[PDB]
Amino acid sequence: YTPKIIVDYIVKKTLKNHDIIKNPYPRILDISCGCGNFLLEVYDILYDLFEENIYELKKKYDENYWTVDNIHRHILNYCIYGADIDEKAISILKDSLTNKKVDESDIKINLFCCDSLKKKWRYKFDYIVGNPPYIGHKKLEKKYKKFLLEKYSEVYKDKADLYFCFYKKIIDILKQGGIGSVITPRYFLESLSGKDLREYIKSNVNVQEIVDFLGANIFKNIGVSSCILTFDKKKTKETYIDVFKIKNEDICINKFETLEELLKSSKFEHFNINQRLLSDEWILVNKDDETFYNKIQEKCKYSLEDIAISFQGIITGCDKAFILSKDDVKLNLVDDKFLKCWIKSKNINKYIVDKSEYRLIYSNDIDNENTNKRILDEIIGLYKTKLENRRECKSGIRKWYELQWGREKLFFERKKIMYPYKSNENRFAIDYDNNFSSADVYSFFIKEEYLDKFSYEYLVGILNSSVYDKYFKITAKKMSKNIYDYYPNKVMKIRIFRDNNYEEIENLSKQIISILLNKSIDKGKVEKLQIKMDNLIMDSLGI
DNA sequence: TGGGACTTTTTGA
DNA sequence: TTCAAAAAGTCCCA
Ligand SMILES: Cc1cc(Nc2cc(C[NH+](C)C)cc(NC(=O)c3cccc(Nc4ccnc5ccccc45)c3)c2)nc(N)n1
Repeated sequence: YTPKIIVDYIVKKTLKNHDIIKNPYPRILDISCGCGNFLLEVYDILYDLFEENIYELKKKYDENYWTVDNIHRHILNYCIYGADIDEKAISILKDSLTNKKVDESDIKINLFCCDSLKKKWRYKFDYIVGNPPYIGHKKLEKKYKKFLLEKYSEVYKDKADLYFCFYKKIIDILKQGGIGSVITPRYFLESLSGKDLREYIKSNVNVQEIVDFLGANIFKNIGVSSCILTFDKKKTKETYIDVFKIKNEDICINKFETLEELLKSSKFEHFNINQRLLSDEWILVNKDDETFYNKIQEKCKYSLEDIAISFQGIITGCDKAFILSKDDVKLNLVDDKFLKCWIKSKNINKYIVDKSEYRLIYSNDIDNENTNKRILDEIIGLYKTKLENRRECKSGIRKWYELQWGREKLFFERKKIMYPYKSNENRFAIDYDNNFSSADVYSFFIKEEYLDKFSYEYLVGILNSSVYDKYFKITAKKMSKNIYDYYPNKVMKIRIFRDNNYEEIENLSKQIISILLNKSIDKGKVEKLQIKMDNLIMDSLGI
């Protein structure tokens, strides 16, 4: 169930400026009403609007039809439309709507118990509101997913979520000049799976306002990051979008009387976006952050993709069969040529990597089972059956004892830069011990021809600075509260520079690394050094 | 006595 | 053949 404040906000957002005199026959649709949270509020608003202008309607239109007693019949016969796939919810909503008046004649309530995606809608609607389903994300049957692919190929493709299709339907059955307002998961704004949906929305309807709650738990005891979308098909010219992005992601929804109070408060920030200038990723930032990003973009000649080679870590397919504690006695059974140092994301800090506490048995270098039978029977064979269920093992590409994705050793066994894929801040570290890692850590190394221009020390100096932390967080995807996704498709697009401040920045980075490396270390001075480096970086970027 | 925070490996391309 | 994106379940403290 949607929170009541959100429902009231959406309903008012649509119907507040409706001219009931000009069009006393509005069609308002709840595609997924459930118990009818939106439709009851729509009924109340419509009843108040009609009673407020009942005598004007009587004077202009038929004098007998427009009476206060007839408002209930008119609303239930011509105005409210609801759809659902649950018959019990439909019956409950019908009973509530009938009891809103409190049997002389028959009142036909326009309620449909059907699949909204597969229904042949007879007419479009002036207003559409509600909350599309999200409980069923990947639980669709094979036939249903095939139908979605065949009939909704423009917004739904493989990894797309169900509610994407709903968006298309809401756009398709919206009357020209009508208004739609829904609360949905916010993931389609930034996820690569929703590029088709974003383009479909941008090229058809005018978006008016986006409420981005980010990681705030809008739905109690439900872990979905929600957003509110309002749009119209009116003949606007400029079509600027109000954006209300939350600031404090730990606020409580119930602690406010209305959503307007929360939006106008300091817990939210507002800025305008030109819809014509939207990219595919829908970067939504204020003017100051936009100027910061543009300055950094124009100042930097190179990007990480231009001067570096990036790769994902080892994917064994069964970590228990190949990862052991360095203290484990079974490592005495494995030749040290097959053992590689193994690190996790927690082992990666700024500028350096913690000492590896684990060893990976790089079984791809085991040639035959006869010579190393002890390794294959006493260590790796413990999970042989599970290792046999891997896709490449079943297809015959990889042997049962080999790593599913062992990548290339020579990529890992070199001086490189490693970073976690999900972190609250920029943590880029120079690896000095040829560490191997799982997919939770990404790595990259400088290209050979750019080694004279860029050094690992300078790269980790600029990347770990607060300047580049802000620069990356501007465009980075926020997967959860206080957690950003650090993936190559975003990390490698970071732009880097080099100028007269290069040598001093590199020296400061070297000092920080040297302090962090020694045993008798106090963090201390490092912070001071960092501050100085940041100054230079700002001096280099004109910020 | 509830209540959400995290890392391994599946899989499309 | 192999990359990399994203999907996917258990568990402990006040
Ligand atoms: C908070 C808390 C907690 C606990 N515990 C535990 C914990 C953990 C970790 N850390 C510490 C937190 C874990 C556990 N398990 C299991 O199985 C595991 C293991 C490993 C890994 C994993 N991963 C996964 C899976 C699936 N899916 C997903 C999704 C997203 C992400 C991730 C993921 C899991 C338990 N307890 C309480 N009380 N609380």
